[PDB]
Amino acid sequence: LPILLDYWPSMFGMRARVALREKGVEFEYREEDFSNKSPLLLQSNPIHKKIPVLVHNGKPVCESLNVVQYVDEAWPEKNPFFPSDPYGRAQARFWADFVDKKFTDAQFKVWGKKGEEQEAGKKEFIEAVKILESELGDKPYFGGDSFGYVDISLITFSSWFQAYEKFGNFSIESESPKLIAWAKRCMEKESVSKSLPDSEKIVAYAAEYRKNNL
Amino acid sequence: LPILLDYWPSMFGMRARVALREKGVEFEYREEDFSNKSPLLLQSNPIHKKIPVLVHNGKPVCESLNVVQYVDEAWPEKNPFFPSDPYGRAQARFWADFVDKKFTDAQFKVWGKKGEEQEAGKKEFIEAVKILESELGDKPYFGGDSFGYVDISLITFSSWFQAYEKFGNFSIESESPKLIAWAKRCMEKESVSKSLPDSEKIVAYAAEYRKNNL
Ligand SMILES: N[C@@H](CCC(=O)N[C@@H](CS)C(=O)NCC(=O)O)C(=O)O
Ligand SMILES: N[C@@H](CCC(=O)N[C@@H](CS)C(=O)NCC(=O)O)C(=O)O
Repeated sequence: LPILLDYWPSMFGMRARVALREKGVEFEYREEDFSNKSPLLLQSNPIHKKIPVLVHNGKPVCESLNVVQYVDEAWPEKNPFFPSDPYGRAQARFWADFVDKKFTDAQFKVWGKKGEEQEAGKKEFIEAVKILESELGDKPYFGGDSFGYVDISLITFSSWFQAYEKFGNFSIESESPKLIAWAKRCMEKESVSKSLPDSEKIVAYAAEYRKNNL
Repeated sequence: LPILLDYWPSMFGMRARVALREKGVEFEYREEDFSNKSPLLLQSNPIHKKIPVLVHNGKPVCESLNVVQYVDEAWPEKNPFFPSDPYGRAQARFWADFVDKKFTDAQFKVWGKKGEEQEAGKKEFIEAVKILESELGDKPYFGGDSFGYVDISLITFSSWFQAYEKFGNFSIESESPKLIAWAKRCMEKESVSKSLPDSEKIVAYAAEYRKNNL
């Protein structure tokens, strides 16, 4: 089977878990110890030494959105992640990029920082969530009538929402109610619920990080 | 025609110029004033307000690699930017991402910083250029036998090489001779030479930046 090198609380690795399950692709999950990275990880991703890595037919695919796109292309005959047209595909790439940049940067400040930087992060997080709310609009998914690439890129972060709300001491639903409705909607899918760890475990993880580093 | 909103010394906008010319696509170039951004730019890219933006059949495409991919998909019948197989496409995406991250970060430190940060940037730049040298190997292009996506992603920075060498006071050819041979090889293409400004103009631009900010 394809081998997925991963780390359980990673919102990035989770994207690969969701992608593979949404395709119905069977895979072997391997938990990496960053203090003791496997020979296969170091051989497969020598530049970044990061997860996720998908090893498929002897070839490594690195970077989580790259892996998601690879899964779409390697198993293209069912559950397409993208619309068929160039513009819709560019839209999907744009919004996943926005998640990888602005949203990712803001959320890390919320659970990973304290003081003024955390407060700044919380403001930036709320701005990002309002922008995403506006893009979703009244559609069931970012991909429209069907769950697709942008949904995969963002839904993994919903496992961290409890942690965001705890250390940011706020309610995401108050800021972006349709986004929260969307997260709940996606959680009805086995591809999502089986891929995302319990949010209480993520809280414990974030709590430990703050204890050790702040 | 498709409208390209751009800024002449931008290594990112240049990617769109190169992509369109490599496809033989006629376009209208518009020079944006960042102090006075056009209504079309603000309407087209309200989130980032950055160039390049390609406006095509009434629809805006934002982010330079996104634009390059869009050009490949919208004009797919000739000069393909990617190999046909999923793995080769994932490789191409990975390496363009490496250029957008590690290389882009390092080069900015070389021309945009002074002191220890510039010295760090110069070390990181040389590391990046050696990594890219290794990936290119003895192939004529990053895309292999033909100029492709990764070549487009990186070749625009060669217009900045003179500036890197000036403010970093060093020789890129000493560190990565095959990479320099590759840059010269690409400059033989009209799609590249017509898209890249004279490196002496870029030097003047960088010099002005350092005068005003360091
Ligand atoms: N841009 C990467 C980010 C992946 C990433 O940051 N992975 C983290 C875990 S969440 C990692 O592997 N860290 C390895 C380390 O700490 O050395 C992607 O989207 O795959
Ligand atoms: N990630 C973007 C970067 C583009 C970018 O940074 N563009 C700069 C010019 S090089 C810009 O538009 N700056 C606008 C501003 O300074 O407000 C891409 O690849 O398109």
